[PDB]
Amino acid sequence: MHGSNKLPGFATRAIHHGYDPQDHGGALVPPVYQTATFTFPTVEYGAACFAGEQAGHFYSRISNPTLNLLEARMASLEGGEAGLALASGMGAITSTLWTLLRPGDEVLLGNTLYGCTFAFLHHGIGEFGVKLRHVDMADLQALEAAMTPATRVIYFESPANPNMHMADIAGVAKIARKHGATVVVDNTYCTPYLQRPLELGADLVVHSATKYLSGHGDITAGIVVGSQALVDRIRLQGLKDMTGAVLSPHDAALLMRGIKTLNLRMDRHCANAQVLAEFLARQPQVELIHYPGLASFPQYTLARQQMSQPGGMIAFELKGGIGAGRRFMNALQLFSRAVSLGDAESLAQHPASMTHSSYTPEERAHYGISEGLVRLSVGLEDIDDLLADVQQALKASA
Amino acid sequence: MHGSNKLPGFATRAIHHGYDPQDHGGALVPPVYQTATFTFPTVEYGAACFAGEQAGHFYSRISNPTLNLLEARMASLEGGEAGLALASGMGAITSTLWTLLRPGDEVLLGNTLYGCTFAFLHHGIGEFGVKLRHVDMADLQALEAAMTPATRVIYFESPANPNMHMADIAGVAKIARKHGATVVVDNTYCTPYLQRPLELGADLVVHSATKYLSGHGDITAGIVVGSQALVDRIRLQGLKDMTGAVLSPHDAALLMRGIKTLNLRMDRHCANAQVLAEFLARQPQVELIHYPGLASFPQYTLARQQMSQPGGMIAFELKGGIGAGRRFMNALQLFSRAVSLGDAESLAQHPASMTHSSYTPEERAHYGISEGLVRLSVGLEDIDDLLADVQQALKASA
Amino acid sequence: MHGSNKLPGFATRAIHHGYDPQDHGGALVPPVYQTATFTFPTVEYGAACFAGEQAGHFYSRISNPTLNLLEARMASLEGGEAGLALASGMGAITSTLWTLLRPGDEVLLGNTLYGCTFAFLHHGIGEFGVKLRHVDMADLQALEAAMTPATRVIYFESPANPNMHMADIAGVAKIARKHGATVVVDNTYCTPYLQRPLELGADLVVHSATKYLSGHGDITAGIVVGSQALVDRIRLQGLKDMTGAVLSPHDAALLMRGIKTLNLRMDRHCANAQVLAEFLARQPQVELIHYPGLASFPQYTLARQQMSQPGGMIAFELKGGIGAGRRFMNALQLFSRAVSLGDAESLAQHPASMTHSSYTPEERAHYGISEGLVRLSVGLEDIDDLLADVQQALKASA
Amino acid sequence: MHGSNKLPGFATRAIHHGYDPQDHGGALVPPVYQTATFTFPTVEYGAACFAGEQAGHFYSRISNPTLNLLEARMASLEGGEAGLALASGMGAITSTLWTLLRPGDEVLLGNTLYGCTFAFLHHGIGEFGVKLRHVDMADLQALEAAMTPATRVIYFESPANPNMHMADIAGVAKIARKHGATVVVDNTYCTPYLQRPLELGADLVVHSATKYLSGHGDITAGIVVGSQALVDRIRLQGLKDMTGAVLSPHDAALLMRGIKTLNLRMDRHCANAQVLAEFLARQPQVELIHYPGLASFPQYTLARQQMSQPGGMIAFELKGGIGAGRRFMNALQLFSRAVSLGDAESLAQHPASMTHSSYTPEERAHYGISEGLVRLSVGLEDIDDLLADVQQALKASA
Repeated sequence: MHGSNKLPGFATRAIHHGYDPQDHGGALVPPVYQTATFTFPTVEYGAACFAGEQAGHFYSRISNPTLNLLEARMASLEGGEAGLALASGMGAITSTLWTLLRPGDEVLLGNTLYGCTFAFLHHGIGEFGVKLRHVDMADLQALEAAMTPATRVIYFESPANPNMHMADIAGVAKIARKHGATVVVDNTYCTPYLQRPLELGADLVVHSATKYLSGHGDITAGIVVGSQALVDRIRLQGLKDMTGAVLSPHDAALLMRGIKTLNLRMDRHCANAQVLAEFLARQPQVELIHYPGLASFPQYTLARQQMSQPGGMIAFELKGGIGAGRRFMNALQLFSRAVSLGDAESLAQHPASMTHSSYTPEERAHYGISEGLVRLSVGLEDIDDLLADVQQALKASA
Repeated sequence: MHGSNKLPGFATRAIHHGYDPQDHGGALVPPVYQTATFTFPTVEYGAACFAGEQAGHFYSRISNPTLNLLEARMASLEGGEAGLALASGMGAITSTLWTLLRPGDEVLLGNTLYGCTFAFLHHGIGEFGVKLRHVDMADLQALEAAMTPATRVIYFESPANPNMHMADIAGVAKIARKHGATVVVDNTYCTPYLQRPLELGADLVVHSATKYLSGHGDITAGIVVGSQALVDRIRLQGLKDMTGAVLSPHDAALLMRGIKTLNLRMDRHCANAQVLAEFLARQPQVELIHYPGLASFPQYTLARQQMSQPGGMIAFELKGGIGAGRRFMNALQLFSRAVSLGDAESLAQHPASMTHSSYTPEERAHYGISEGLVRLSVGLEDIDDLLADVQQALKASA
Repeated sequence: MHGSNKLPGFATRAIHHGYDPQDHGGALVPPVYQTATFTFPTVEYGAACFAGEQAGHFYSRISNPTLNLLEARMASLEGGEAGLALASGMGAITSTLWTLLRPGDEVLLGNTLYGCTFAFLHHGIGEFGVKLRHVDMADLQALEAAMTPATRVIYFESPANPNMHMADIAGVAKIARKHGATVVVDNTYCTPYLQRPLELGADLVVHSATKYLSGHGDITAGIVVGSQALVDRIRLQGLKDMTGAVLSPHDAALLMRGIKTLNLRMDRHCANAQVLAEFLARQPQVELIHYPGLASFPQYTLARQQMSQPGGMIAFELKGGIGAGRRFMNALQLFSRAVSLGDAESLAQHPASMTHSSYTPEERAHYGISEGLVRLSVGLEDIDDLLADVQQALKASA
Repeated sequence: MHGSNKLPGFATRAIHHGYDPQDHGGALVPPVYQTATFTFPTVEYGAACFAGEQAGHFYSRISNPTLNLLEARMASLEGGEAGLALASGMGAITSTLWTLLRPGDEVLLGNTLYGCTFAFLHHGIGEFGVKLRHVDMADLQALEAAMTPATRVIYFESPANPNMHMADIAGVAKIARKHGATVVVDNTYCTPYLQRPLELGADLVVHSATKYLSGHGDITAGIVVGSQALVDRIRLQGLKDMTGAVLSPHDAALLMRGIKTLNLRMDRHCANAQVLAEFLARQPQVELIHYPGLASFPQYTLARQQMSQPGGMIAFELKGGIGAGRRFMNALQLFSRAVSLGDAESLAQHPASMTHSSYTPEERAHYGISEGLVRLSVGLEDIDDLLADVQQALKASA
């Protein structure tokens, strides 16, 4: 029942925000509105709904009550005014960019981006007259310099693969604030529990709820959180007319179920990651480790200023790159070889022999991916079992 | 049998196509793959799956086994090569159009279109440099005269609201074949059971499975069926990168459940609609009726030429105009006042008093919105009850 | 939103009975109350809820809102006052029998019973001091002669496997009314669409909703319909205390989805069964057929008094016995070799070589299990496909 | 992935036990087998499946693949040989006892039992010739004296309400072994994570998975874990014939999803309860406090010998009697007034004014039901929020 406004604690709000059982027959768990359409008692009522004069529903693609609860909750957790639920993280990203951008507009992007986001920008909306430019969001001088009068939005992830490179959200937001640019941050890795970009100046945040938010890898979903003004536009244009990325109320319910243990799951992911990162740091076979929790992390101070905890993701490089990375991966027995992250199950991937195996050392390298870089999404399994798997696989990678 | 093999009938394929229980633990009903990611036995197998040299899965947004079954079944029903499942009908149309059009390209559109696709075209892609032009798809001469070297796509619904105006599919297809253009037909109203555009020459059909295909209004989904070449492209570009309109395996399973009774339900929708249409024709309150089943239907011959049955949708005008339309709508007891269609539950709507109620008679008249036009989605209820509800509502319109 | 607005038709009630969207926010499909517990505004409201003086919920095992809708709808379809939803058909019968019988009580049973019902009666409750006696429910004289002051319950299925033996329900109810016994009829095969035992005098009807009612083989469920007093006792005792066969709100919503097309499906099942039955009758491999639709059916007249249509189940004996039965069964390609019935998918079974393959010809004959009897659950596939399958199977069965 | 009961760790087994993604198309999350029947490739295969010489399913009431994973996983967590999934905790309790006991058998019960379990014992099986006797399972002297050659099973909960009274599980097990009685413990409150009765000597454990195992209050389910020989019997008779309390694969999947965070949720439930119990113990409105985590807890030492943590349940007594409880309960803002427990949401109940408001201080005082007894199911909310709620309610109880 306990609302938000950020009064009750985070765990309380992640469980109760926006829902009062007394308002729904006393049902402790909200009933799921698995219906596409809603009916009107009167024609004058339906009209009032369409004209926004009366609060109600009429069609789930535009708005569904079960989705509305998820949206209100996520908004509360992120500290924003409004939320919007979508069929996937890409759905949230595209619906967002498709409505804020038009030909002639420029979009300043972080140096690296999720593959599909990159693909979408360069071979998608980029091919429709939108200008794109990659800049280091940590370098506020370089950013301020790339700012033009056509820069309409600034988009990036933080941390961003492959080295978990961070950006100065507040620094970026201040520059964008003076230029009239819109800042949107993909806060998938941290979640509102570890980082809240909106509180640092960002205008909007996007999430692939398919990851940590759901936490159990049984749904693909996306979330957008920001001001009412901005979110309304994305709902009514990006979502409604473009993309049509509608989230199933069933999936919205499973996501809210996942969010109920968000703080607890993130606490374990991070606790587990820290021990694994430190164990890796002691391995002679490991050349470099990209984990915000290690004191030698290049952006350690900035990370600590934006994230409450170092996260559950680890990237590291094996000396003797490809081959050691391939042997390692193939020896794993608890960790799963798969793409994705934020599941209870621990996952691992070695781009050099997996996603970018088709490239050549040169291609790969001249593109940012090392030959021995493996990324792990540390799960919730027992740390010693995980350490034992990595230890056994490290011996095999030899 | 079981769908393909020999040449099973429609009902047989609607319930068995693509699935042999023997291949899945003997489960009569296929297990639901409610999973976001899939793992690999080796890094090599993963790379191979990415490169497409290996038949497998890795991420549900790109492809999921439950969705694949639905896709293949729908492809069989439409007489096409391949299918794609999306989060909604709009996800299916936007996904298709985003991958087939680029600035400079021109798309020829039916005279009237579903409200959201119209908004998508004129306020979406159209604002990204794509040329839009509306032509009467029933007028094969005007269509050919509009064909240009820039024409890339011909898109229309058949029948189309609000008069169920038809288009000569085989006709526009031959012109398309002679002048290039790709033909996309929105077959939502008919479903593959009543009309198969691909078999008449269309290249692709899009469906708002949220309607007749699901049949029970508890899901929002979309379908695209066409050549492997075109579908592969829409899957890997429009869905994957530009829309993220991913269908939940849960909803896909529910949709396949609904498709299992497609022929039976459509048969009843049509039978009920015919009786209702013939009944409305003898009523003094009705000024005009738009039902493909009435011999006086302007395109009676073409309709009987393209559709196996006249459908379950009826539109008719009330001599009384908006007031009569409103009074009629408010008096209904069995039919529900709501947008959407194709549910077991009969729905009715009066655009002039509902969606465009705030418009002016002139503004509404301009868009082609009549003052006394009401659209009926004839449900599966007992015809006697429906006739009674309509009768009394007609009397109440006085 | 009818079902009750002046005794609407069967189809109208199977779709709307008990639900008005306007009472649930306009949601066209009812929201699923997938919640275990319910909260109270005051401890006073709670007590009144537990006390029964308050209309509410507190715990789903006792009563749940979506299960309630299904219960009320099923009650309307069978013409009974109350309904109860359970986890399975066996949960419905055991829950029923557990609350009505006590040691010393006598229960007269139909000559034949569903496999598990027989085992529950004979090796279950029957082993807790309750007395059993099997009698031909068609022979009203033998039944009368069987009544004792200890006779508390009369239980049977109608039609009953394996010969579709019918019982004189109105006659049995007469005798029970005189002796003060409760008549419980298993109406699984016919469904309330083809026979309503309560209207012929039975006191309670039980269903394995797993079959025809769901119609799609994706759920296990049971239903009980009868007087409010009887059902209140079965709910508060058989279910909740002696059986914890709670139905999942998800499976209940699925059952209700399936019930929305019950008339349509049963129509097709029977129509398909009729032609297959007559086809079987012309084949020399078939020495005997058990189908209510053939005028040669022994109880053809009685069957036609209680049943609106002859049903979707057909049983027949193959000349050649076991050998031919195995051959026939193993040759099927559309029909699936499995137990159960009532699915869109045609099912077939041969007891002698399947469930009773272990027995000896004599042990089976002793148990009324013929050597060449095969039972078919005629599905919704195209008859031409169904006929071809059995046709080739008969040729192989030779 | 990594199962092996005991090594790997609990969290690892609660996440991976019994499931290797590689065997199911690489699906990270196991596909849900929401099907009622299973088909065979030949009748001889079906026959072997019915004779037990063939591995394979045929009907979900008896056994389902999804339920089987849930079962194997629960068996591992409890350290047992086999598990069984059912529609509810009562389904597990009743299915177990219905197959173990027969007329003439005697059963010794803990002094206090879950409401419906008590009703089932006394007004259910009790009325079928099975003898009952309540003995303090903490008094090994009394238990031994109570033993008789007719004692068939010893049944109890530990902790048990209303004071969280403990039983010496290893103690009663030794006695039971001596005489030859079957010990079954309702381990609902603790979960295999906090207590493993089977490792203490018990023969069977039953759970209301509706509570902590699910953890999110959206499903009703029960679990039985024990020897293979025992569980097989309860499956083939108790569930199959006498109860039919079949668990829906969908609900079993939600259960498994909940179990994936069992350790994390319990850790938090206990941490929160520990803090609330200590606060309550120092409040002037509280006469008594029952929390195993308090050093002053009567059976503190025995509890710590059986439980790894003190649990999330707490009961205390308000000095002001029924009047103080009503005012307390009615003033609760975050805690919900409702029955049940084990949810992410904190629940509270006052038996005197709720479930037993009907009773007079008659048997209420006779069944140990103090007039001021309040039971709290401490949830996962922010402890600061929970403290404030209880604190304010405490003040209002005056």
